[PDB]
Amino acid sequence: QPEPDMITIFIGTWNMGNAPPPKKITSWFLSKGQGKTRDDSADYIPHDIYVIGTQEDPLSEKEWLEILKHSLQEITSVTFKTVAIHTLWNIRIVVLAKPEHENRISHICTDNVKTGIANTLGNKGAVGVSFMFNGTSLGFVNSHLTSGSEKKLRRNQNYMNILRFLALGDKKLSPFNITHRFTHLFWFGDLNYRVDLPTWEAETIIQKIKQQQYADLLSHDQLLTERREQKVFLHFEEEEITFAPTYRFERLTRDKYAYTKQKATGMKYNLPSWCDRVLWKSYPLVHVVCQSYGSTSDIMTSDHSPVFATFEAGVTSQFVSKNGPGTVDSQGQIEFLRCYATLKTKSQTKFYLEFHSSCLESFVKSQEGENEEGSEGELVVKFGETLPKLKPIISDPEYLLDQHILISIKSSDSDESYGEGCIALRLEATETQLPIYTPLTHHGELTGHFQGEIKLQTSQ
Ligand SMILES: NC(=O)N1CCN(c2ccc(F)cc2)CC1
Ligand SMILES: NC(=O)N1CCN(c2ccc(F)cc2)CC1
Repeated sequence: QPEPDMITIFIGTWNMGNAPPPKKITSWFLSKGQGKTRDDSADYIPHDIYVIGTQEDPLSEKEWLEILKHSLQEITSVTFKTVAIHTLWNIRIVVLAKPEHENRISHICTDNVKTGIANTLGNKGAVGVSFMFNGTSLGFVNSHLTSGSEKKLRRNQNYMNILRFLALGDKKLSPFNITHRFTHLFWFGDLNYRVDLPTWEAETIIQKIKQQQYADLLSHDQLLTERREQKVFLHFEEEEITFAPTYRFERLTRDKYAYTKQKATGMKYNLPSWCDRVLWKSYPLVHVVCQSYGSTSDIMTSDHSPVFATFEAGVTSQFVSKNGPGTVDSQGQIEFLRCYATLKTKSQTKFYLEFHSSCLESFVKSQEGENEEGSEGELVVKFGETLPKLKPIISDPEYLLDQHILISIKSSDSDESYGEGCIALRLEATETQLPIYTPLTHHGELTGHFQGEIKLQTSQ
Protein backbone atom coordinates (compact mmCIF):
# COMPACT_ATOMS: atom_id res chain seq x y z
CA GLN A 1 0.00 0.00 0.00
CA PRO A 2 1.88 3.12 -1.25
CA GLU A 3 2.30 6.20 1.02
CA PRO A 4 0.25 9.22 -0.10
CA ASP A 5 1.79 12.38 -1.67
CA MET A 6 -1.53 14.30 -1.23
CA ILE A 7 -4.29 14.28 1.44
CA THR A 8 -7.53 16.30 1.77
CA ILE A 9 -8.23 18.14 5.01
CA PHE A 10 -11.68 19.36 6.14
CA ILE A 11 -11.67 22.46 8.40
CA GLY A 12 -14.96 23.28 10.20
CA THR A 13 -15.60 26.34 12.39
CA TRP A 14 -18.94 26.83 14.18
CA ASN A 15 -19.93 29.17 17.02
CA MET A 16 -22.83 27.03 18.43
CA GLY A 17 -24.33 29.95 20.45
CA ASN A 18 -24.44 27.74 23.60
CA ALA A 19 -27.28 25.65 21.98
CA PRO A 20 -27.24 21.94 21.08
CA PRO A 21 -26.94 21.19 17.34
CA PRO A 22 -29.91 19.88 15.27
CA LYS A 23 -30.19 16.08 14.57
CA LYS A 24 -28.53 16.45 11.07
CA ILE A 25 -25.28 18.46 10.44
CA THR A 26 -23.99 16.35 7.45
CA SER A 27 -24.21 19.44 5.08
CA TRP A 28 -21.27 20.94 7.06
CA PHE A 29 -18.92 17.93 6.43
CA LEU A 30 -20.12 17.74 2.77
CA SER A 31 -19.25 21.46 2.09
CA LYS A 32 -22.87 22.18 0.88
CA GLY A 33 -24.64 25.58 1.16
CA GLN A 34 -23.33 28.98 -0.01
CA GLY A 35 -19.90 30.01 -1.39
CA LYS A 36 -17.30 27.64 -2.93
CA THR A 37 -19.05 24.24 -2.44
CA ARG A 38 -17.91 20.64 -3.05
CA ASP A 39 -19.15 18.66 -6.10
CA ASP A 40 -22.03 16.14 -5.36
CA SER A 41 -19.90 13.44 -7.09
CA ALA A 42 -17.41 13.65 -4.10
CA ASP A 43 -20.06 13.13 -1.37
CA TYR A 44 -19.07 9.49 -0.54
CA ILE A 45 -15.28 10.23 -0.65
CA PRO A 46 -13.95 10.70 2.91
CA HIS A 47 -11.47 13.50 3.61
CA ASP A 48 -8.25 12.11 5.17
CA ILE A 49 -8.41 14.43 8.23
CA TYR A 50 -11.45 16.33 9.66
CA VAL A 51 -10.59 19.23 12.05
CA ILE A 52 -13.71 20.62 13.82
CA GLY A 53 -13.42 23.97 15.66
CA THR A 54 -16.30 25.06 17.90
CA GLN A 55 -16.96 28.17 20.01
CA GLU A 56 -19.69 28.66 22.62
CA ASP A 57 -19.92 24.79 22.55
CA PRO A 58 -22.44 23.66 25.26
CA LEU A 59 -21.71 19.91 24.80
CA SER A 60 -19.41 17.52 26.72
CA GLU A 61 -16.44 16.21 24.67
CA LYS A 62 -18.20 12.82 24.78
CA GLU A 63 -21.53 14.23 23.44
CA TRP A 64 -19.82 16.13 20.53
CA LEU A 65 -17.56 13.17 19.61
CA GLU A 66 -20.65 10.88 19.36
CA ILE A 67 -22.41 13.38 16.99
CA LEU A 68 -19.25 13.98 14.90
CA LYS A 69 -18.33 10.27 14.47
CA HIS A 70 -21.98 9.18 13.73
CA SER A 71 -22.27 12.07 11.16
CA LEU A 72 -19.07 11.05 9.28
CA GLN A 73 -20.01 7.34 9.46
CA GLU A 74 -23.46 8.10 7.92
CA ILE A 75 -21.76 10.14 5.12
CA THR A 76 -18.81 7.82 4.33
CA SER A 77 -19.58 4.42 5.99
CA VAL A 78 -16.09 4.89 7.61
CA THR A 79 -15.53 4.78 11.40
CA PHE A 80 -13.10 7.69 12.02
CA LYS A 81 -10.35 7.47 14.69
CA THR A 82 -9.99 10.29 17.26
CA VAL A 83 -6.46 11.90 16.93
CA ALA A 84 -7.05 14.64 19.49
CA ILE A 85 -9.69 16.65 21.38
CA HIS A 86 -8.94 19.72 23.49
CA THR A 87 -11.39 22.18 25.14
CA LEU A 88 -10.71 25.57 26.83
CA TRP A 89 -13.96 26.78 28.45
CA ASN A 90 -16.42 26.52 25.49
CA ILE A 91 -13.71 26.60 22.74
CA ARG A 92 -13.05 23.14 21.33
CA ILE A 93 -10.99 21.39 18.65
CA VAL A 94 -11.56 17.75 17.47
CA VAL A 95 -9.22 15.96 15.01
CA LEU A 96 -10.58 12.79 13.34
CA ALA A 97 -8.70 10.71 10.73
CA LYS A 98 -9.38 7.69 8.46
CA PRO A 99 -8.37 4.46 10.32
CA GLU A 100 -5.74 3.71 7.58
CA HIS A 101 -3.89 6.90 8.85
CA GLU A 102 -3.56 5.84 12.54
CA ASN A 103 0.06 4.53 12.10
CA ARG A 104 1.03 7.55 9.86
CA ILE A 105 0.12 10.04 12.67
CA SER A 106 2.53 10.64 15.59
CA HIS A 107 3.82 13.46 17.87
CA ILE A 108 0.27 14.63 18.74
CA CYS A 109 0.40 17.93 20.72
CA THR A 110 -2.54 19.93 22.20
CA ASP A 111 -2.43 23.33 23.89
CA ASN A 112 -4.55 26.40 24.66
CA VAL A 113 -3.98 30.11 25.27
CA LYS A 114 -6.25 32.37 27.39
CA THR A 115 -6.28 35.96 26.02
CA GLY A 116 -6.82 39.21 28.01
CA ILE A 117 -6.20 40.28 31.69
CA ALA A 118 -8.68 40.29 34.69
CA ASN A 119 -11.98 41.65 33.10
CA THR A 120 -11.00 40.28 29.62
CA LEU A 121 -9.66 36.83 30.88
CA GLY A 122 -12.40 34.16 31.31
CA ASN A 123 -13.84 33.02 27.97
CA LYS A 124 -11.75 34.06 24.87
CA GLY A 125 -8.59 32.35 23.55
CA ALA A 126 -7.49 29.46 21.35
CA VAL A 127 -7.08 25.73 21.34
CA GLY A 128 -4.60 23.94 19.07
CA VAL A 129 -3.49 20.53 17.83
CA SER A 130 -0.34 19.51 15.97
CA PHE A 131 0.97 16.14 14.73
CA MET A 132 3.18 14.54 12.10
CA PHE A 133 1.51 12.84 9.14
CA ASN A 134 4.48 10.78 7.78
CA GLY A 135 7.21 13.39 7.01
CA THR A 136 4.78 16.37 7.10
CA SER A 137 4.01 18.54 10.17
CA LEU A 138 0.37 19.77 10.50
CA GLY A 139 -0.83 22.50 12.92
CA PHE A 140 -4.46 23.51 13.64
CA VAL A 141 -5.60 26.55 15.68
CA ASN A 142 -9.25 27.26 16.69
CA SER A 143 -9.49 30.79 18.19
CA HIS A 144 -12.44 32.78 19.60
CA LEU A 145 -11.16 36.39 19.54
CA THR A 146 -12.57 39.50 21.27
CA SER A 147 -16.14 40.41 20.09
CA GLY A 148 -17.48 43.87 19.16
CA SER A 149 -17.13 46.09 16.05
CA GLU A 150 -14.92 48.68 17.93
CA LYS A 151 -12.30 46.09 19.15
CA LYS A 152 -10.37 45.11 15.97
CA LEU A 153 -7.10 46.22 17.75
CA ARG A 154 -7.91 43.85 20.69
CA ARG A 155 -8.50 40.99 18.17
CA ASN A 156 -5.08 41.74 16.60
CA GLN A 157 -3.49 41.55 20.10
CA ASN A 158 -5.37 38.27 20.82
CA TYR A 159 -3.84 36.92 17.53
CA MET A 160 -0.25 37.94 18.58
CA ASN A 161 -0.74 36.43 22.10
CA ILE A 162 -2.02 33.12 20.62
CA LEU A 163 0.87 32.81 18.09
CA ARG A 164 3.52 33.69 20.77
CA PHE A 165 2.24 31.35 23.53
CA LEU A 166 0.50 28.34 21.88
CA ALA A 167 3.08 25.50 22.43
CA LEU A 168 2.58 23.01 19.58
CA GLY A 169 4.98 21.14 17.29
CA ASP A 170 8.68 20.39 17.77
CA LYS A 171 9.92 22.09 21.06
CA LYS A 172 13.57 21.78 19.61
CA LEU A 173 12.44 24.59 17.19
CA SER A 174 12.93 26.94 20.16
CA PRO A 175 13.33 30.31 18.26
CA PHE A 176 10.18 29.60 16.15
CA ASN A 177 6.52 30.27 17.00
CA ILE A 178 3.63 28.21 15.52
CA THR A 179 3.73 30.40 12.30
CA HIS A 180 7.08 28.64 11.38
CA ARG A 181 6.72 25.15 13.02
CA PHE A 182 4.47 23.41 10.42
CA THR A 183 4.51 22.41 6.77
CA HIS A 184 0.79 23.45 6.83
CA LEU A 185 -0.79 25.64 9.54
CA PHE A 186 -4.60 26.13 9.51
CA TRP A 187 -5.97 28.94 11.70
CA PHE A 188 -9.76 29.23 11.97
CA GLY A 189 -12.49 30.16 14.43
CA ASP A 190 -14.86 32.94 15.41
CA LEU A 191 -12.21 35.60 14.70
CA ASN A 192 -15.01 38.14 15.30
CA TYR A 193 -13.87 40.77 12.72
CA ARG A 194 -16.87 42.84 11.53
CA VAL A 195 -18.07 44.76 8.47
CA ASP A 196 -17.11 48.33 9.52
CA LEU A 197 -20.03 50.42 8.10
CA PRO A 198 -22.29 52.93 9.93
CA THR A 199 -25.09 51.39 12.07
CA TRP A 200 -27.64 53.49 10.05
CA GLU A 201 -26.62 51.35 6.98
CA ALA A 202 -27.91 48.02 8.52
CA GLU A 203 -30.95 47.62 6.18
CA THR A 204 -28.76 48.54 3.13
CA ILE A 205 -26.27 45.82 4.14
CA ILE A 206 -29.15 43.27 4.46
CA GLN A 207 -30.42 44.37 0.97
CA LYS A 208 -26.92 43.80 -0.49
CA ILE A 209 -26.73 40.31 1.17
CA LYS A 210 -30.20 39.38 -0.32
CA GLN A 211 -28.87 40.39 -3.83
CA GLN A 212 -25.68 38.28 -3.20
CA GLN A 213 -23.63 41.51 -3.79
CA TYR A 214 -20.77 41.16 -1.27
CA ALA A 215 -18.09 43.40 -2.93
CA ASP A 216 -19.00 46.68 -1.08
CA LEU A 217 -19.32 44.68 2.21
CA LEU A 218 -15.95 42.77 1.90
CA SER A 219 -14.20 46.15 1.15
CA HIS A 220 -15.11 47.03 4.81
CA ASP A 221 -14.39 43.59 6.39
CA GLN A 222 -11.98 44.31 9.27
CA LEU A 223 -9.97 41.08 8.78
CA LEU A 224 -9.31 41.90 5.08
CA THR A 225 -8.46 45.59 5.78
CA GLU A 226 -6.24 44.78 8.83
CA ARG A 227 -4.44 42.03 6.78
CA ARG A 228 -3.95 44.51 3.85
CA GLU A 229 -2.29 46.97 6.29
CA GLN A 230 -0.10 44.11 7.75
CA LYS A 231 -1.68 44.53 11.23
CA VAL A 232 -2.60 40.81 11.65
CA PHE A 233 -2.24 37.35 9.98
CA LEU A 234 0.89 38.47 8.05
CA HIS A 235 1.85 35.75 5.50
CA PHE A 236 -1.45 33.84 5.89
CA GLU A 237 -3.84 33.10 2.97
CA GLU A 238 -7.66 33.09 2.86
CA GLU A 239 -9.84 31.90 -0.07
CA GLU A 240 -12.17 34.47 -1.69
CA ILE A 241 -15.39 34.87 0.33
CA THR A 242 -18.46 34.15 -1.89
CA PHE A 243 -20.97 33.27 0.93
CA ALA A 244 -23.27 35.60 2.93
CA PRO A 245 -22.11 36.91 6.32
CA THR A 246 -22.33 34.06 8.90
CA TYR A 247 -23.40 36.36 11.85
CA ARG A 248 -25.73 37.50 13.40
CA PHE A 249 -28.84 35.38 12.56
CA GLU A 250 -32.16 34.96 14.29
CA ARG A 251 -32.17 31.31 15.49
CA LEU A 252 -34.30 28.63 13.68
CA THR A 253 -34.33 30.46 10.29
CA ARG A 254 -31.60 31.94 8.00
CA ASP A 255 -34.15 34.50 6.73
CA LYS A 256 -33.25 37.27 9.22
CA TYR A 257 -30.14 39.08 10.46
CA ALA A 258 -30.66 40.16 14.13
CA TYR A 259 -28.41 43.26 14.26
CA THR A 260 -30.21 45.76 16.59
CA LYS A 261 -28.76 46.59 20.06
CA GLN A 262 -30.44 44.64 22.92
CA LYS A 263 -29.69 44.25 26.67
CA ALA A 264 -28.46 40.73 25.71
CA THR A 265 -25.76 42.29 23.34
CA GLY A 266 -24.60 44.86 25.94
CA MET A 267 -26.53 47.42 23.84
CA LYS A 268 -24.08 46.76 20.91
CA TYR A 269 -25.14 46.54 17.23
CA ASN A 270 -24.14 43.31 15.43
CA LEU A 271 -24.19 44.34 11.69
CA PRO A 272 -23.96 41.26 9.45
CA SER A 273 -20.31 40.17 9.46
CA TRP A 274 -17.95 37.37 8.37
CA CYS A 275 -16.99 36.43 11.99
CA ASP A 276 -16.24 32.82 11.09
CA ARG A 277 -13.09 32.26 9.05
CA VAL A 278 -10.46 29.76 7.87
CA LEU A 279 -6.92 30.91 6.95
CA TRP A 280 -3.72 28.91 6.29
CA LYS A 281 0.05 29.30 5.93
CA SER A 282 2.15 26.59 4.30
CA TYR A 283 5.95 26.46 3.77
CA PRO A 284 7.10 27.92 0.46
CA LEU A 285 6.44 25.80 -2.72
CA VAL A 286 4.43 23.13 -0.86
CA HIS A 287 1.21 22.17 -2.68
CA VAL A 288 -1.89 23.53 -0.88
CA VAL A 289 -5.13 24.23 -2.78
CA CYS A 290 -8.44 25.34 -1.22
CA GLN A 291 -11.21 23.16 -2.81
CA SER A 292 -14.16 24.60 -0.76
CA TYR A 293 -14.93 27.63 1.40
CA GLY A 294 -18.52 28.31 2.37
CA SER A 295 -21.28 28.26 4.94
CA THR A 296 -24.21 25.87 5.51
CA SER A 297 -27.84 27.09 4.90
CA ASP A 298 -29.71 24.31 6.84
CA ILE A 299 -28.09 24.37 10.41
CA MET A 300 -29.96 27.11 12.33
CA THR A 301 -29.66 26.30 16.09
CA SER A 302 -27.02 29.13 16.48
CA ASP A 303 -26.91 32.85 15.64
CA HIS A 304 -23.86 31.78 13.55
CA SER A 305 -23.90 29.49 10.50
CA PRO A 306 -21.15 26.82 10.27
CA VAL A 307 -18.21 27.51 7.91
CA PHE A 308 -16.36 24.77 5.98
CA ALA A 309 -13.06 24.85 4.09
CA THR A 310 -11.39 21.87 2.35
CA PHE A 311 -7.80 21.66 1.23
CA GLU A 312 -5.59 19.46 -0.95
CA ALA A 313 -2.26 19.36 0.94
CA GLY A 314 1.11 18.00 -0.20
CA VAL A 315 2.60 15.36 2.20
CA THR A 316 5.95 13.51 2.10
CA SER A 317 6.92 9.95 3.20
CA GLN A 318 8.98 9.03 6.32
CA PHE A 319 12.26 8.65 4.31
CA VAL A 320 14.88 5.97 5.20
CA SER A 321 18.22 5.49 3.33
CA LYS A 322 21.28 3.25 4.06
CA ASN A 323 22.89 6.40 5.66
CA GLY A 324 20.40 8.76 7.42
CA PRO A 325 18.51 8.77 9.62
CA GLY A 326 21.25 8.30 12.29
CA THR A 327 24.19 9.61 10.20
CA VAL A 328 24.99 12.20 7.43
CA ASP A 329 25.10 11.41 3.65
CA SER A 330 28.41 12.96 2.44
CA GLN A 331 26.82 13.13 -1.10
CA GLY A 332 24.55 15.97 0.20
CA GLN A 333 25.41 19.58 1.07
CA ILE A 334 23.68 22.98 1.34
CA GLU A 335 25.86 26.07 0.77
CA PHE A 336 24.77 29.72 1.36
CA LEU A 337 26.70 32.36 -0.73
CA ARG A 338 26.60 36.22 -0.53
CA CYS A 339 23.94 36.19 2.24
CA TYR A 340 22.78 39.24 4.21
CA ALA A 341 19.98 39.99 6.68
CA THR A 342 18.33 43.46 6.69
CA LEU A 343 16.78 44.20 10.12
CA LYS A 344 14.42 47.02 11.21
CA THR A 345 16.06 47.00 14.73
CA LYS A 346 17.63 50.28 16.00
CA SER A 347 20.00 48.14 18.20
CA GLN A 348 23.79 47.57 17.83
CA THR A 349 24.69 44.01 18.93
CA LYS A 350 26.46 41.38 16.77
CA PHE A 351 24.09 38.81 15.18
CA TYR A 352 24.49 35.10 14.25
CA LEU A 353 22.16 32.69 12.32
CA GLU A 354 20.63 29.37 13.44
CA PHE A 355 19.60 26.89 10.68
CA HIS A 356 16.93 24.36 11.80
CA SER A 357 15.60 21.53 9.58
CA SER A 358 14.45 17.87 9.94
CA CYS A 359 17.01 17.23 7.09
CA LEU A 360 19.86 18.02 9.66
CA GLU A 361 20.87 15.92 12.70
CA SER A 362 20.62 19.10 14.80
CA PHE A 363 20.44 22.88 14.29
CA VAL A 364 23.56 24.73 13.09
CA LYS A 365 24.88 28.03 14.60
CA SER A 366 26.86 30.38 12.27
CA GLN A 367 29.68 32.82 13.12
CA GLU A 368 28.62 36.44 13.74
CA GLY A 369 28.01 38.51 10.57
CA GLU A 370 29.45 42.00 9.84
CA ASN A 371 27.09 44.93 10.62
CA GLU A 372 27.02 47.80 8.06
CA GLU A 373 24.74 50.90 7.81
CA GLY A 374 22.16 50.64 4.92
CA SER A 375 21.47 53.78 2.76
CA GLU A 376 17.93 54.36 4.28
CA GLY A 377 18.81 53.90 8.04
CA GLU A 378 18.59 50.00 8.21
CA LEU A 379 20.95 47.46 9.84
CA VAL A 380 22.52 45.13 7.20
CA VAL A 381 24.21 42.00 8.64
CA LYS A 382 26.65 40.52 6.03
CA PHE A 383 27.48 36.78 6.24
CA GLY A 384 29.40 36.77 2.88
CA GLU A 385 30.73 33.23 2.18
CA THR A 386 31.32 32.58 5.94
CA LEU A 387 28.07 30.50 6.54
CA PRO A 388 28.66 26.82 7.49
CA LYS A 389 28.13 24.02 4.93
CA LEU A 390 24.94 22.14 6.00
CA LYS A 391 25.14 18.30 6.08
CA PRO A 392 21.78 16.68 5.33
CA ILE A 393 20.98 13.20 6.70
CA ILE A 394 19.85 11.96 3.21
CA SER A 395 21.24 13.10 -0.20
CA ASP A 396 18.47 11.56 -2.36
CA PRO A 397 16.96 14.49 -4.35
CA GLU A 398 13.45 12.88 -3.96
CA TYR A 399 13.80 13.68 -0.21
CA LEU A 400 16.06 16.72 -0.11
CA LEU A 401 14.26 18.96 -2.69
CA ASP A 402 11.06 18.56 -0.54
CA GLN A 403 12.76 19.97 2.62
CA HIS A 404 12.89 23.45 4.19
CA ILE A 405 15.48 25.38 6.27
CA LEU A 406 14.14 27.62 9.05
CA ILE A 407 16.41 30.60 9.79
CA SER A 408 16.60 32.63 13.00
CA ILE A 409 18.87 35.69 13.33
CA LYS A 410 19.90 35.95 17.02
CA SER A 411 21.63 38.64 19.12
CA SER A 412 25.10 37.50 20.38
CA ASP A 413 24.41 39.64 23.54
CA SER A 414 21.01 38.11 24.46
CA ASP A 415 20.63 34.91 22.30
CA GLU A 416 17.14 36.27 21.51
CA SER A 417 15.70 35.81 17.94
CA TYR A 418 15.22 39.15 16.09
CA GLY A 419 13.72 37.42 13.04
CA GLU A 420 12.58 34.02 11.78
CA GLY A 421 11.99 32.86 8.20
CA CYS A 422 11.90 29.82 5.95
CA ILE A 423 13.74 28.81 2.71
CA ALA A 424 12.45 25.99 0.40
CA LEU A 425 14.96 23.51 -1.09
CA ARG A 426 12.51 22.98 -4.07
CA LEU A 427 15.17 24.57 -6.36
CA GLU A 428 15.10 25.07 -10.18
CA ALA A 429 18.57 23.39 -10.33
CA THR A 430 21.11 21.51 -8.19
CA GLU A 431 24.87 22.32 -8.13
CA THR A 432 23.84 25.88 -9.27
CA GLN A 433 23.99 29.23 -7.34
CA LEU A 434 20.32 30.38 -7.16
CA PRO A 435 18.72 33.40 -5.42
CA ILE A 436 16.96 32.70 -2.06
CA TYR A 437 14.76 35.00 -0.02
CA THR A 438 12.52 35.00 3.08
CA PRO A 439 10.87 37.80 5.00
CA LEU A 440 11.86 37.68 8.72
CA THR A 441 9.25 38.02 11.48
CA HIS A 442 9.32 38.05 15.30
CA HIS A 443 6.04 37.55 17.21
CA GLY A 444 4.55 37.33 13.66
CA GLU A 445 5.46 41.02 12.84
CA LEU A 446 7.91 41.96 10.01
CA THR A 447 11.44 42.57 11.46
CA GLY A 448 13.50 42.38 8.25
CA HIS A 449 14.65 40.20 5.32
CA PHE A 450 17.18 37.46 4.56
CA GLN A 451 18.48 37.05 0.99
CA GLY A 452 21.48 35.62 -0.84
CA GLU A 453 22.15 32.54 -2.87
CA ILE A 454 22.04 28.77 -2.30
CA LYS A 455 23.96 25.88 -3.88
CA LEU A 456 22.35 22.46 -3.26
CA GLN A 457 24.25 19.16 -3.91
CA THR A 458 22.13 15.94 -4.06
CA SER A 459 23.19 12.35 -4.95
CA GLN A 460 21.97 13.05 -8.56
N1 LIG B 1 2.62 8.58 18.76
C1 LIG B 1 1.44 8.34 19.59
O1 LIG B 1 1.32 8.93 20.61
N2 LIG B 1 0.40 7.39 19.20
C2 LIG B 1 -0.76 7.15 19.96
C3 LIG B 1 -1.97 7.73 19.23
N3 LIG B 1 -2.05 7.34 17.78
C4 LIG B 1 -3.19 7.72 16.97
C5 LIG B 1 -4.47 7.56 17.49
C6 LIG B 1 -5.57 7.91 16.73
C7 LIG B 1 -5.40 8.40 15.45
F1 LIG B 1 -6.50 8.73 14.72
C8 LIG B 1 -4.13 8.56 14.92
C9 LIG B 1 -3.02 8.22 15.68
C10 LIG B 1 -0.71 7.19 17.11
C11 LIG B 1 0.39 6.64 18.01
N1 LIG C 1 1.85 38.79 -2.57
C1 LIG C 1 1.28 38.31 -1.32
O1 LIG C 1 2.03 37.82 -0.54
N2 LIG C 1 -0.14 38.42 -1.00
C2 LIG C 1 -0.68 37.96 0.22
C3 LIG C 1 -1.56 38.98 0.94
N3 LIG C 1 -2.63 39.56 0.06
C4 LIG C 1 -3.76 40.26 0.61
C5 LIG C 1 -4.87 40.43 -0.19
C6 LIG C 1 -5.99 41.10 0.27
C7 LIG C 1 -6.00 41.60 1.56
F1 LIG C 1 -7.11 42.25 2.01
C8 LIG C 1 -4.89 41.43 2.37
C9 LIG C 1 -3.77 40.76 1.90
C10 LIG C 1 -1.97 40.06 -1.19
C11 LIG C 1 -1.13 38.97 -1.84
